[PDB]
Amino acid sequence: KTHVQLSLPVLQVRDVLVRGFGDSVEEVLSEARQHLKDGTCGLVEVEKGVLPQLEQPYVFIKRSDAAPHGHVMVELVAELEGIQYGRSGETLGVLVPHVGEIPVAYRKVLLRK
Repeated sequence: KTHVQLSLPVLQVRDVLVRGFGDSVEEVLSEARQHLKDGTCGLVEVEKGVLPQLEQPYVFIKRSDAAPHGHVMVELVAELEGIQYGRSGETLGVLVPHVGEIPVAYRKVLLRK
């Protein structure tokens, strides 16, 4: 399927144990997509002071359209030293590995895969 319905656990930035997916734009997009498939991906909501507490390159989910079955359609955009790889809509949050942190909420998304 071109899209997959996922429910992403929303993590508090100070709980996150593994603060990024790797060391290059290509690796972090690769790893984010693998963790999304494996159900091992969390979402951190972006506010003042969040991104400097996480590791670049960043992987964002961004709204790709204006929401089947309650799931917002999203795609992946990476960012390294202020340059984004991809073009999409409003940020829903920054993706991180999930290694058993307790979430505060779930974000239902339809991920363009």
